[PDB]
Amino acid sequence: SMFLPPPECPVFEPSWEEFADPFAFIHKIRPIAEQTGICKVRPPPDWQPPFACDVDKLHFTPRIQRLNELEAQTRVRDYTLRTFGEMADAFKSDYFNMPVHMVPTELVEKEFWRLVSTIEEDVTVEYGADIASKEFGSGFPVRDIKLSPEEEEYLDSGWNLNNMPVMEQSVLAHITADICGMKLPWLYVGMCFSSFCWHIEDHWSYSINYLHWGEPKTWYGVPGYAAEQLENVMKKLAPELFVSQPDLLHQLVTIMNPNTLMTHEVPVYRTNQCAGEFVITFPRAYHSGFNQGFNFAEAVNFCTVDWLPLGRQCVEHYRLLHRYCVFSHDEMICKMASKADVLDVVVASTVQKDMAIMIEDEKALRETVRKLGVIDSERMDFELLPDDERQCVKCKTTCFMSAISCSCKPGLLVCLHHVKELCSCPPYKYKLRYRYTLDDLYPMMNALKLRAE
Ligand SMILES: O=C(Nc1cccnc1)c1cc(Cl)sc1Cl
Ligand SMILES: [Cl-]
Ligand SMILES: [Mn+2]
Ligand SMILES: [Zn+2]
Ligand SMILES: [Zn+2]
Repeated sequence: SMFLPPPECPVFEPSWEEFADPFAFIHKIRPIAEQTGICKVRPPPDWQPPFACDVDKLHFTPRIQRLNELEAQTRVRDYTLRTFGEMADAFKSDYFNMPVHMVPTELVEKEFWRLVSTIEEDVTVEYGADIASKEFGSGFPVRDIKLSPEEEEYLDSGWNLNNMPVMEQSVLAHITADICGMKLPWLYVGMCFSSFCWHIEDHWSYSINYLHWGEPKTWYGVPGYAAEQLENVMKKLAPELFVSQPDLLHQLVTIMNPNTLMTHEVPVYRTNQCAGEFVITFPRAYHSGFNQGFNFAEAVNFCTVDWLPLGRQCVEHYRLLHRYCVFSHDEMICKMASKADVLDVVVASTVQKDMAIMIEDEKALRETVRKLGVIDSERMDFELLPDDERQCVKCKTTCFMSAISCSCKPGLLVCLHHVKELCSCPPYKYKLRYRYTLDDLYPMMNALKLRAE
């Protein structure tokens, strides 16, 4: 009646040995956690990174939030950490006429789902969300200022989240394209009821989130295999969130009761994440939640070799939906291949397999456009073009392997799936622009094969 909480998600407490290597561990729990979409990770007891900072010297600009179920929010007037905290604590304490630590988590959860479902209640809250900058930086230790020998052990940790993008079992590593939103950590300052709507990460990547201090964060999560069920359910009840958007800052997202999803047979899991705990989201796992009170978290995207085939499927899916890519997947594969001699050996074996599918798809597409009568061709270094200058006019995919142009419409490109969509000139006026000949590609792949023995 009213709110029936979803079953709890898996919890992991690894030993110092298991905990040593982030990617080994995440690869270990993967067959479990991928069935529930999210999971929680408790570090060893002696693992306490030193959060330290001035609550007075760090300023930020707050975002405002209305709390209404099925109402649309867009994915992406000054507070210090101290003045925000004073506001958040007063708010929660006045809402319940209790001292903040005495409000049971069970009750804030029930209350949250009641107030978003009621039209008479116009509750608004505020929060902070921004990538790490100089005006406001990471909660983890970084290099600059001299550091105490404890901050040193934590400085190179796998679980320091400034380090995780740029390690070498991460594939998003050697991307030289700037994808700052997706390589740098984000900082979140929460208060009671401030929330995050149902979403999946760009390019179906993993994410990892650490709560530094404060009151808990409540999460809901759906496993990757149920993603499309969840999307069907959400199209019936809020079809406005699915009207296609002019870009990627304008993706529409919403709050929705997990009981609604459970009624339509979507599996959902919950957890409360407390200070010093990690939550991990797996590829294409939908998730949402809200904060129990004043707190501070930090989070980052990342991609393992596991993910590479889903990254290809996802870019394919983006094309069907005509939505924008954050980076070119093919451009990343080729960049890694061009660094094949310094690649980790299991990485090189996995890239080579994805490159083989890439090449074979590209062969077929080029034969198809040839039989359409496109005859002229010229090499072109796509990676030098700004992204907005190389998106398919039809499906908006970011071009890298190849594209069709026409002197008729200078500057415009279509990918090889949308040759019919550039203009009305006969196909002999068109030109095939291409990064690599088939003959350049096979030696790139061979170098990968050698590296992997
Ligand atoms: O909170 C946010 N995102 C989030 C948080 C935790 C897990 N996944 C996603 C977020 C980012 C914005 Cl920009 S406005 C909000 Cl709200
Ligand atoms: Cl409301
Ligand atoms: Mn997220
Ligand atoms: Zn296209
Ligand atoms: Zn033309």
